[PDB]
Amino acid sequence: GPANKVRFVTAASLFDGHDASINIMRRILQSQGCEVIHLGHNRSVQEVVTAALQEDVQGIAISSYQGGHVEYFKYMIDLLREHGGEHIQVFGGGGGVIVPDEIRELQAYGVARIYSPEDGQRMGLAGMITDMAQRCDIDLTRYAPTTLDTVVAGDRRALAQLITALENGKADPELVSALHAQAKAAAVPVLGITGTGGAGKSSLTDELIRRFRLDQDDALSIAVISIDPSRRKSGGALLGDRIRMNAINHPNIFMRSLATREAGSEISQALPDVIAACKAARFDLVIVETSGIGQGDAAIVPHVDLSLYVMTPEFGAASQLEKIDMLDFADFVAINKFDRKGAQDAWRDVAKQVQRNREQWHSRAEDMPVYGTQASRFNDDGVTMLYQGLVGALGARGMSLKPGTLPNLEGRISTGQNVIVPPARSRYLAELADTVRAYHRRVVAQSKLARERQQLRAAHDMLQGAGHESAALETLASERDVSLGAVERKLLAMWPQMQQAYSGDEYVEIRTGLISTTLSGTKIRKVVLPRFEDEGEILKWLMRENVPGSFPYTAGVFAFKREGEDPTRMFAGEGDAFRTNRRFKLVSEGMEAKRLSTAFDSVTLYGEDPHERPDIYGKVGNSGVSIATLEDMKVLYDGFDLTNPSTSVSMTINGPAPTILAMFMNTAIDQQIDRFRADNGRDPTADEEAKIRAWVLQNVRGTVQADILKEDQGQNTCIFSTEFSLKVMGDIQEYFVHHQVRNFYSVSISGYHIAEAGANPISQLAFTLANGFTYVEAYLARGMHIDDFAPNLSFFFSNGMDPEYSVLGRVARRIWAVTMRDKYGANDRSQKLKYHIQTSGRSLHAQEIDFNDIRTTLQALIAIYDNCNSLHTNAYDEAITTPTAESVRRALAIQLIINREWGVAKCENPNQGSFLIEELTDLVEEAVLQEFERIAERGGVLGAMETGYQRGKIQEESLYYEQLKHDGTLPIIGVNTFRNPNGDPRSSEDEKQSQLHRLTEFHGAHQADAEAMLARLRQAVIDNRNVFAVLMDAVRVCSLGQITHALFEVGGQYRRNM
Amino acid sequence: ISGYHIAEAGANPISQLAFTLANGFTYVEAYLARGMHIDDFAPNLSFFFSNGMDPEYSVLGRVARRIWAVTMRDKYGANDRSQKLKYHIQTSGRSLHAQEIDFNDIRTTLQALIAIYDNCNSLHTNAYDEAITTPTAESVRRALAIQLIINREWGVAKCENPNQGSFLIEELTDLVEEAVLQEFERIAERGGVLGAMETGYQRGKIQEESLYYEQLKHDGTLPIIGVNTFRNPNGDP
Amino acid sequence: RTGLISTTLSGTKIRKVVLPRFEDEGEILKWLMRENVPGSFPYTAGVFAFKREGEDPTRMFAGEGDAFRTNRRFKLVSE
Ligand SMILES: CCCC(=O)SCCNC(=O)CCNC(=O)[C@H](O)C(C)(C)COP(=O)(O)OP(=O)(O)OC[C@H]1O[C@@H](n2cnc3c(N)ncnc32)[C@H](O)[C@@H]1OP(=O)(O)O
Ligand SMILES: Nc1nc2c(ncn2[C@@H]2O[C@H](COP(=O)(O)OP(=O)(O)O)[C@@H](O)[C@H]2O)c(=O)[nH]1
Ligand SMILES: [Mg+2]
Ligand SMILES: [Mg+2]
Repeated sequence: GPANKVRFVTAASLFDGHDASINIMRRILQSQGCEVIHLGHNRSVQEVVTAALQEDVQGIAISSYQGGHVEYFKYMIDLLREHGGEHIQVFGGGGGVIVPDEIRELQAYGVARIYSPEDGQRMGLAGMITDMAQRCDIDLTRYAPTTLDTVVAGDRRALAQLITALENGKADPELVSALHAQAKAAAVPVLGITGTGGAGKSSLTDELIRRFRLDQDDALSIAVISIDPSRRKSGGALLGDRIRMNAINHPNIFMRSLATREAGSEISQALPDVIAACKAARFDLVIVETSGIGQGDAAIVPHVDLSLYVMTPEFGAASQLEKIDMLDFADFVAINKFDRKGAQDAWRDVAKQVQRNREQWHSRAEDMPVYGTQASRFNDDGVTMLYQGLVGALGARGMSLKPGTLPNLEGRISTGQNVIVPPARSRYLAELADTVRAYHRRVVAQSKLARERQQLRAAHDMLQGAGHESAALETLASERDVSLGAVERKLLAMWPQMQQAYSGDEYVEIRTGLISTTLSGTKIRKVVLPRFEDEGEILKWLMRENVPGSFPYTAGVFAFKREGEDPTRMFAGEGDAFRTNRRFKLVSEGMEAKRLSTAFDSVTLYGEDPHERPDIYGKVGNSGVSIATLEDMKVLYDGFDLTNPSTSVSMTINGPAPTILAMFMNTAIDQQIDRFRADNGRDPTADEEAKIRAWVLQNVRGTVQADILKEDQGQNTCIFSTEFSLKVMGDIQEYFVHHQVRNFYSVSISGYHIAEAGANPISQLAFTLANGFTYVEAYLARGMHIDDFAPNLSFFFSNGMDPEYSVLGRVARRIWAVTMRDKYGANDRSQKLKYHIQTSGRSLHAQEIDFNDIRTTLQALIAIYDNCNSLHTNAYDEAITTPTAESVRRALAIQLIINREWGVAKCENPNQGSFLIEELTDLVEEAVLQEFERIAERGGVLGAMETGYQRGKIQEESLYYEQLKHDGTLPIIGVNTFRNPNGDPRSSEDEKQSQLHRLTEFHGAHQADAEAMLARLRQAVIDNRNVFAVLMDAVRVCSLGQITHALFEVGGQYRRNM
Repeated sequence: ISGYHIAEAGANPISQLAFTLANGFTYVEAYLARGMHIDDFAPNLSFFFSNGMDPEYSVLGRVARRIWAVTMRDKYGANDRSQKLKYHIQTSGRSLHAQEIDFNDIRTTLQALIAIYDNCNSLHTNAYDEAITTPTAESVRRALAIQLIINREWGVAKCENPNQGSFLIEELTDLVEEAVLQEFERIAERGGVLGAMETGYQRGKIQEESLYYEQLKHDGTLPIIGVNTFRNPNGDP
Repeated sequence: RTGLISTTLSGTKIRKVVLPRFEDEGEILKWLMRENVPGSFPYTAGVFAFKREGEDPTRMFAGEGDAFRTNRRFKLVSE
């Protein structure tokens, strides 16, 4: 494509998980002939710049969708100019966030281009990329040094540019020979790491580097040369090795991503020169990673001092190892992903093969340099064992290094304990699908028997009343009585008594009104019973769709809808704790049913404290409330009695959820302690306070999202390793059990984010239920009684325009009810699936936003029809801006009008009976079960995730949606049809300074107890004790950021996967 | 034969449906007394009902169709073309309020939905600002988008009989139908529509039901979002 | 011929007219007499077999001023 070899560094801004099109802009650059060093999402300026300067790129592409873009790009321009990167051009995404004034401001500041959506429609998507790629079509070898003085001195920016000249072959021959002469005299070890594609080389390399740093106290200068294959046709390349490296962010670590620039070889054609360049730069160790090579490859061997073959337990038969050329030269062999099935057996086959290749029959196979590692696991002892081995090898390879600080332990095999879903239970989703289908087979069988029993006894009476009698009929009828189950027989027996119950004006100690009378005088019954005469139809209906509040709870989990509380629960989250608390009081104004829904800013969502640094500062307060300390949390819910039975608090938080939950619990407790110090005019005693805290935990109502699994399925907002988050999430659930927290739900299992990514209703429902069942299987494998954690499970679904949405809730309820009763044998409280429905954000369009209220009304209606437990209605202008004041009342009026004015809604089961509803229910349910089977044959949710099945399927359904939408096949009123002939088309500066002031004040107040508490927290993780229990005390003297980063030091950060 | 203006005067759905069908049958009896054949004028009969928020509106069309179909076949012995009652539904003008006129689009959507569910022959959707000023070109597009979105985007509407089977629908259908018949009997024992009109029975009954609506609306008993509850803090206009 | 099915984005086939799956011939006859399919006596579910697949004829209501101004608006809208 271009003239020179153009290299880019692409990333999403800090705390910004918006990677929807950063996967597509990388595709285009790779198909125009650019080498893109992709850094993924959630990147600080310091990270992107350090990457750009080392990779020595011509351009940088950043996509900022969370705001705070101005401060971010200004910082990047400043930091670039300061450290010799002023010739690097910075570009901005085509998002509709950066307004025209902010574009001209940044473009004048130093930013190359910031493409407006106006440029999107005009230039085209490929058009913008083409323009951007042509601007960066410059030669960088003219910035390269002509003498080795700067590079040898230690200047890394000179090293990075010297490499560019060598990679392009634009370096003077006399300079190259002097470089190799300097490298030979340097005498530094070069470690080669090769293996198949995706084996975990980059991940393991990162972990090994981490080991080096911790073991030698960052005293070692390590250079890293990673190589990824380049597309033959284009000439460009995808260099996705840096995106894995979490331990290279240090002045002593240097990394350069090289393209093969050959359609065959696995290493760079200029690898020997690039290595010699790093050796001469006085590095202590040089590490080289090759690309995905076949079995018969070993090109890395002559260029390095030591070689490490990385592989997975999946290599087929044992005889295949006799084909792997690299098993003949490898000084070390790492069988990574030792968490997978057959890892143990894989280790012995390889050990025996290496033993044969080396002809060391005088030794044990367990003494071979074959290790079993799990790089995905934080502080994996397996990786450390491999590290210990490598050091000893490099030690005699002429490398001075201090005695280790790491545990010099022994063994070859990883002793992984992170057991989530045991391989024996791998097919759990399939078993569940079998259980539901088994239930339906019984429904048919029993229904047929109930009919035959009735048909006989009826015909017998007709004969006996006509004179002649045939008692033979009774014999067959009595045979049906034994055939009919004890449960089914009781159902038909209670049916007449059931009709008498739902017939009167009251449902009779306690009484409940059954009838609401209209203006016309008509009596509308809350629950309408069928008038079937056939006992086959009665039994069939009673088993498949009973009345609300009876198994399988298809029509709802409760007998009747609650009077005091509507399902309404509206979002709120803006600026600091004070402004949001004002919005909370305004939404709950004049309502006994105080049900709050909290939204946190991107800073809090990633478990970070607000800071002066332009990366974070610009994001504090946007898109959500900034909560950093327990004091902020107290202000957030001041004036509300969290313990009050009519008050429930919802809050959307995932990664840092256990910390936020801990703050909420302390807030709820302190409310009652303050209530006691007021009502009694004295502080409660040691005994009194204990009784208070206990009562608070039991009665506190609310819900925290904390769906970690959904984060590694699209939204990418994960800050902890999935295994660690699941451990702590389990720690939470155990804490709830021990203190009888019966009214708080530990997890709102989301599918909204999934549906927002383009997933059709069936896939959304199927994945969410699957992810829900994964949690169940996880806690069961841990050792929890099903009745202990199942009632604490919440759900979160997205509605929409698709027909399947009308029966989403009822299907979710029945699948849950049946499986929880039959498969897991749980009580009635566990069989009841409670969920929240929020209307489709993907159905709200930017064109003709007034039409959105029509769509949100229809979605709210079926939600209420299908007896949802909680409903949030979107404002019409959410497609363009944030929910305003006038707009949030129109969104709230939708629920109010339906619940109060709409006549059909006076009935609480208007869906039941409908031939369409029941057929759709049957259809959708089966479709979900089949999806359960597809996930189960991939190894369950976790298994499918390692391939990216969910994310892959979602992305497929998204493109299908957008295709038909643009095609006009799928009509969208106001967008692709019925277009308007006339018209073609968030946080105070004080509030930010407030949060900083409050934070530094909080830190000062607990300056003494801070460290001792954080240390206690880390020790809890090391000793595998309950983490949440410590968090209940930690949030009192430690801030959000302090806690998160303490856990980082001991729990590890999420590695950017795919 | 229209019942929109009747409903507009405050008449509840049952009285509206009952009077309109009654007035329709009066025409039939009138033309029959002139000695005309039933199959000659019955297919030329069109109806016009008002929808609204009341539950009975969800089954107004289906009840009107069955009462017509059965009577035209059994009582008057007319052909299939005569047994088919066609009608036009316009949303409630009564349900459109002057306070918070943006909320009216919500109400008009719900009324348009049950109208289309119940297989109406013709539908007119009111603009949100018709409560106050004359409908703007923009306001009339929001009213037109309601029908467009339901007919095109709304998934349940892809099915043409989503009402059928529903235990609520069938019970309401049975209830409403009977209530209408009883009203037929009250008018008949007054001498038919013409006879009742002589005593101002219809006018009288409508005015009674209107005051009952106003009484409950003013009372707060009958909640109206934006009017007698959830009122706008910033100001009444 | 007339299409009975409209397929969704998910692939689900939504039938225009959904029939009951009753086994009791008492329920069948009862349903057939009280609420038959659309376009069959007593036409409870509608007088026509299926809804008109053609776009709904947007009525054009004009009437203000004298005969000339109304005639113009008629001609303009019905262009
Ligand atoms: C990307 C941006 C969008 C987002 O991410 S927003 C996501 C955040 N989360 C949300 O919006 C929704 C939060 N989730 C929740 O509130 C809950 O999980 C849930 C289940 C949906 C709703 O819970 P609640 O409304 O509080 O109701 P509840 O089940 O906790 O009630 C507790 C006890 O009250 C009683 N009750 C409530 N309704 C009743 C009825 N109709 N009949 C009889 N009894 C009833 C009942 O005793 C119940 O206790 P129990 O069930 O017997 O143990
Ligand atoms: N289940 C599991 N996955 C791992 C493990 N180690 C690495 N991975 C993942 O395997 C993928 C490929 O690893 P990668 O670092 O890219 O190796 P490379 O392609 O050879 O550079 C990444 O998504 C890693 O997160 C492990 O020990 N277990
Ligand atoms: Mg890699
Ligand atoms: Mg590589």
